[PDB]
Formats: sequence, structure tokens, C-alpha cells
Amino acid sequence: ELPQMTQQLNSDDMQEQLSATRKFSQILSDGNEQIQAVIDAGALPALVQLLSSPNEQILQEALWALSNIASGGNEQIQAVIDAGALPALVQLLSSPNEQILQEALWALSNIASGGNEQIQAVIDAGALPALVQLLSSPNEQILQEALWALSNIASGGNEQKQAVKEAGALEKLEQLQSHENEKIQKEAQEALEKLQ
Amino acid sequence: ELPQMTQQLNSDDMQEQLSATRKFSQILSDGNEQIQAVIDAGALPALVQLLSSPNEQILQEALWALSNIASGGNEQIQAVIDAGALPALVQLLSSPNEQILQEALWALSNIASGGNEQIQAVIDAGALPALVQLLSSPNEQILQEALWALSNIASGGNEQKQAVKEAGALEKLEQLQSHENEKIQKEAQEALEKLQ
Repeated sequence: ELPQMTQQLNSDDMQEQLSATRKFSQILSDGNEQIQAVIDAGALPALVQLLSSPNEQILQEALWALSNIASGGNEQIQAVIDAGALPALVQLLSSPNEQILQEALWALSNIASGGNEQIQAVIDAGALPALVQLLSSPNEQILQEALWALSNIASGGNEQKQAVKEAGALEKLEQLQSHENEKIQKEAQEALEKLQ
Repeated sequence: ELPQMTQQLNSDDMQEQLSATRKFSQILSDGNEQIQAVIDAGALPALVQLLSSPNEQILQEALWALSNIASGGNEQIQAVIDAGALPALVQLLSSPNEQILQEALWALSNIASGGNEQIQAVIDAGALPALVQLLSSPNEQILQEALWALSNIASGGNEQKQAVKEAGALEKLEQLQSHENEKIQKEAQEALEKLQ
């Protein structure tokens, strides 16, 4: 019904616009409540514990569920932080399965998208060295997220910027210019100037 | 249901752990995809136009829907921003219906919780004055969101914070260290210090 609905919003009859506007709110709040109803069920910590499952499939659906939550609002992020995901995720940064590595990267990018304190919980979980090492990485998939992540962290305060520098970003970042990839080339400039 | 699954997560049987991990993923991804199928059905632009409805009901339902979407990830926020919500939301800042005013404060607050470019979009469409004026409002509910809203903007990069001070925050925020309520004395400190 969604696409009809997006038209009843552009309608002249006020019972039409109202009707459709309510349905849109119902759709939007039902979805948000399914999501909140998972955070509130107490799963996050058990999920976080499954990040170190011996079974790599279990590991991956768990990391997927987490990174999904961590893609939400500043409080879904907090619940993910509060359940102690940051260390586990940072650990997963040094993984052989480049799919697990790349998913953990993306979650950490999202968690570092929020407020300066959350960027700091990330910095405290010791992501920085792990994230600086992945700049050298040969796989451009990763190099790119790795760089996004540090750029997100470059966007925090004086003492986030200082820890990025303090962990070795300046050189690597600097020598990324000479990378064939044009979007990478660019993204480094942006990261450097934030830092200064 | 959610509680039986959260136990399954803590189980020993790996069939159990994984079966539940996928139900959680499935709930999370289904919840995210209803929200998404509303943004991608293009309702945001039309819900934004309904923010100037002369029908109070329509207006509040539209504003309710939008602030839900604005409660999500940096990209929901972007979608809301891209659909031209901010002009309307700032305009709603100068509303007499304190119910609309408070809801529009909460939208702006969520929007201001995203990346530093999103805060700047808030600042640019001129939330700041409207926001600083609400600092004298008698309604302690309103005072708190206006304050939070600014506190989120004060949590941005450096150039963000010079507009907060440049808006008047500093002075008004500073006389807010002697308000009957403790939460407001306290929360002004945070805001004031963030900047300082």
C-alpha cells in the first residue's frame, strides 16, 4: 500500500492526508518498536559473547545483528557500547575471515558516527592501531572502511584528533595520495585536513 | 517470543544459539526494512509539506512520523534533512501549540545528534536563535529540550561551537545555573563546558 499512500499525502482531501499520515506513523513506530523490543530483551550481551563463538556462522549472524543495531540512533549505539561490544569488535579487527573483519569495520564506523564520547569509547577499546594497520591493507574494500572509520574519528574533539595522530595515522594517510584509487586519494585529503 | 530466544542465546546447544541469533537478525532486519520502505517510497517530501498543514491533527501526525525517522541512523537523518524538514521544523519552533513546539524540539534534537555536517544543516537553517530564545521559556519541558538540542550542537566540531556562542547561548546558558530545578543547573554546566 506504501506507494499509493505516498500519494494520499499529496492529496487535497484532509481525511486522505490524515489517514495516510497515520499509517505512515504506524509503519514507522511498529518498526522502531520491534527494534527496541530486541535491545530491551537483554540479547545484546549474549550476542556480544557470541562474537567469540568457535562456530564462525554463529559468530557472523551475531555480528550482523549487532552492527545492524549499531547502525541506529545514538541510544542503539549506547546499548551496543554498554553491552561491551567495542573490545570484541576491535578483536575481530585482526581476523583471517575478511568478511568478519569487514563487518566489524562497518559496525565500528557506525559506532564512531555518534557523539564524541562514543567515538571515545571506540578510541578506548583500542581501535586506533588496528584501524591504522588496515590502511596498508591490499584489499580496497577494507582500506576504504578503515579510512572512513578514522575519518569519523578525525571529526571528534582535540583529544580524539590527538589520539589518531598518536596512533600513527598521519604518515599512512599522507602517503595514500599516491593510491591509484581516486575516491581513496580524495578521502585521505579530507581526513588529513580534519586532523590538520 | 523475545525472552525464550534470549535464553536460547545463552544455551550450550549451538543449534539453539544459531537458531535464535537468526530470529533476532530477522526481527531487526524486518524492522529496519519497514522504516526503509517508507523513506524509499518517497513519503518524506510530502510529510514535510504536511508540516505547514493548517490542520493541527495532520500536522502533528506528520511531525510525529518524521521525528521517528529522525531518531535513527545518520542516513535516516540525511533523508529527513534532504526532504527539506529543517526549514519547517525551525518555523515550528516559533509555535504556540507547546505540544507541537516540544515535538519539533525533539526532532531537531535527534537531527542534531548525527554527524557534524548534519548539525551544521541544523545551524544553517537557523535553529540556533529560536533555540536560544526557548532558554527563557517557563515550561521546564521545553527548556530541557532546547537545552539538550543546543548541548548536541555544542557536542559538534569546533566551527559548530562558535555559532552556538555566536548565537547567545553562552550568556543565556550561563544565567541558567540558578534555576529552581537541579537537572537544568546541571545540564547547563555540561553544555557550557562542552563549548569551554
